[PDB]
Amino acid sequence: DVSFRLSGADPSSYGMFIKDLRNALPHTEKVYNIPLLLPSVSGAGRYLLMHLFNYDGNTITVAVDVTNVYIMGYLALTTSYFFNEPAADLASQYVFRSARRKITLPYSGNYERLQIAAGKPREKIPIGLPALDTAISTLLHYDSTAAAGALLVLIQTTAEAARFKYIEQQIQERAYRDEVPSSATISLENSWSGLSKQIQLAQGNNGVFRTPTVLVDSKGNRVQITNVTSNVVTSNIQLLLNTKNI
Ligand SMILES: *[C@@H]1O[C@H](CO)[C@@H](O[C@@H]2O[C@H](CO)[C@@H](O)[C@H](O)[C@H]2NC(C)=O)[C@H](O)[C@H]1NC(C)=O
Ligand SMILES: OC[C@H]1O[C@H](O[C@H]2[C@H](O)[C@@H](O)[C@@H](O)O[C@@H]2CO)[C@H](O)[C@@H](O)[C@@H]1O
Repeated sequence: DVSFRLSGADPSSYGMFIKDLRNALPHTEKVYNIPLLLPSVSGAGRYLLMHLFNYDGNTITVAVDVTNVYIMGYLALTTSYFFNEPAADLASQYVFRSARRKITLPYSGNYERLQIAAGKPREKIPIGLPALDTAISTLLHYDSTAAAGALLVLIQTTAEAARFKYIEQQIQERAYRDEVPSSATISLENSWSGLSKQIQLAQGNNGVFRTPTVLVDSKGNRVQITNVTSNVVTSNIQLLLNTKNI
């Protein structure tokens, strides 16, 4: 398991959490020095439990699929909650079985579906450590509309930060003040699967992407990523989605 406590949290402690999260994901291979997530894992070992505590010390446990860093569901007190999707229903066979009741959320874990449930796109939802505190608090008691926004915050401040050093740094900058994600942040989230695939295809193509990936940079300028010498590959991305899952 991995844990993170919002009480006393600072950029350093958050960074240790994201480091713990990355280190909890198994891999047998690195591709261009980036850990390659496994094609699959059988049984309960597929799921990592993240223990998150809000500033008041209240907690939720979030189940994460270690092959793709997808959040499946979470436990709040004696109630478990899962996305309305086959992969999450499968997870519910392994985690939080001792919950007194299980609620299936009225949406899948998809960014488009969550944004629809929340009533707003990611572009408009502030993220940061305070936002994460709020998200944990929101999830403690069922409210599906509020939860959709909370989950948009949670996915970005945990999974996405684990996947991209730039996102981790963006959250550290928001340790004491929330701010909506940069367009670069949204671009990277949207491109993780694409990037993971192209980095793997580069292996037998002399480091060259079979298909360029279009990204928005820090200055808000759209760039083409064509090979593994790009900063996005050498510094930023931290985990690769296995092509067997793409
Ligand atoms: C590999 O990717 C790098 C980008 O990081 C490409 O280099 C850039 O391309 C042009 C000049 O060729 C310039 O606009 C950029 O300033 C370059 N940046 C750097 C860091 O050199 C490079 O062209 C790509 N190589 C291949 C084989 O396509
Ligand atoms: O967990 C956040 C993650 O959600 C998305 O993945 C979904 C996917 O759409 C479903 O097919 C299934 O695998 O469940 C996942 C949700 O748990 C995206 O990958 C992305 O929006 C985001 O990182």
